[PDB]
Amino acid sequence: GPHMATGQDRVVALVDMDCFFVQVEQRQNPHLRNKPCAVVQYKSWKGGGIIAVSYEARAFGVTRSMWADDAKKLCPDLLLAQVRESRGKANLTKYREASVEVMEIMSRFAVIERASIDEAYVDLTSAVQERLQKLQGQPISADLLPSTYIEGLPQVQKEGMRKQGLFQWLDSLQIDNLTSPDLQLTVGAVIVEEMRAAIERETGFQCSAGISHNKVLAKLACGLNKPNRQTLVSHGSVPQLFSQMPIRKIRSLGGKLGASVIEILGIEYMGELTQFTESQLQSHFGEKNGSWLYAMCRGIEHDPVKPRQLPKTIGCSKNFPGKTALATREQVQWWLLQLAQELEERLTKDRNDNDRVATQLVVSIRVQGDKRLSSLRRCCALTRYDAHKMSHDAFTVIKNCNTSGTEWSPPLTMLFLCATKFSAS
DNA sequence: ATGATGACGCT
DNA sequence: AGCGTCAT
Ligand SMILES: Nc1ncnc2c1ncn2[C@@H]1O[C@H](COP(=O)(O)OP(=O)(O)OP(=O)(O)O)[C@@H](O)[C@H]1O
Ligand SMILES: [Ca+2]
Repeated sequence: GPHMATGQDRVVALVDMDCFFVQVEQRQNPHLRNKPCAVVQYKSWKGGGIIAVSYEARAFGVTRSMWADDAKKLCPDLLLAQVRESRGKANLTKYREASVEVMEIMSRFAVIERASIDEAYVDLTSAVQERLQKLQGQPISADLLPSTYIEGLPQVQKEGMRKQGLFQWLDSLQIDNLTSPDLQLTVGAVIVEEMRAAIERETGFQCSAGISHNKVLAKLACGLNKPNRQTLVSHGSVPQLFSQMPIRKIRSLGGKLGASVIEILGIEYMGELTQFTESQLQSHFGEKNGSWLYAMCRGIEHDPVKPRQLPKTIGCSKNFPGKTALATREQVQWWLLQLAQELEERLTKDRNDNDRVATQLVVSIRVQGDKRLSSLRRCCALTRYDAHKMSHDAFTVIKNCNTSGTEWSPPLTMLFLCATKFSAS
């Protein structure tokens, strides 16, 4: 009772750019704005692979991973923008640079953890404290939360429902209690409105966001009202929210562990986990996983927002599917050179921008036949940012994996070069 | 014939 | 070190 921690110590947000690559291409090309459109990678095989889809095109059933030729069957008017191709591979530089635009704005408000090219977590606890002292027990106006949903409220127009729930929420806040977790989340949402307004003003890009007490709840919250909206998930909203929430929706439970929770326990929803002891969960899923599940199904998680705005590794990969699999030594060598040249370009920019140098090169390949991501990984020293040296070193490291040949057997269906172990410079 | 990339866990 | 998992 009085000694059971409730996981309400922090205010955490997750910001997620809406259909990010589409927004980048729509900013650049106004003819794509407010249209069903998608971004496509490559072109020859079935019109290319769709990597991002505007919300107008999603209404027709267009999805990521679909072939553009197939997407045109669902949406004949679909407009397409093509990812840049350099040295025979997709080049995502435009989107990485757009991501930096957004991340740099977010960093003005708080310490961020880059979670992907277009997501970042925000630890707002200190900014909320400061903003709560600048307020003098002043009530928070609904005008300060013009795109916020309060999950679980109210308890026949979309915006009308949003305001009704927001009104119910604001009407019961303990405004004079500076330590009230619900009040802290509400101020957190005010700051996130300001952060999202600044992103849109300064880049043209819209995003969604979740505000809660931890990263898992903030990420879940973000997806509840997309696009261009933000959602506050309070501690008290967790029992009803989790009571019908498929386990797979919780971050890290979308794969084999989540499937085993469902199968071993015979449950479907996150809230059903509360009926097991911590020891029971640890017995089925291990000490770390069981302790994490025991707390998480109660809305409690302690994973910190890591102060990290830059990636820890810089990598370049390309798949070679079906008949395009690399089957000669000259082929393997040329593509390792192509990847190494793009990697050198990124590394040199990274050293100038971010005052660091990578010291290890990881080479990963996939062999025709294995359903895994990688068949083999080996490392070597990375001492000079030179594409010819890196590709020669990568070959030497993987040369012995060749059965016999001028020929390369079995053929390679993936090449991957990753620079790691950065040191300041 | 998805594809590109990145974090972190386990041993 | 090298492999497996999970994610955008
Ligand atoms: N299966 C995948 N393969 C490759 N890249 C992916 C994949 N899923 C996500 N990504 C990368 O993450 C970026 C953001 O993906 P996300 O799932 O957030 O979709 P989105 O296009 O931003 O739409 P939403 O509005 O739903 O967020 C994508 O542009 C892509 O670069
Ligand atoms: Ca996104």
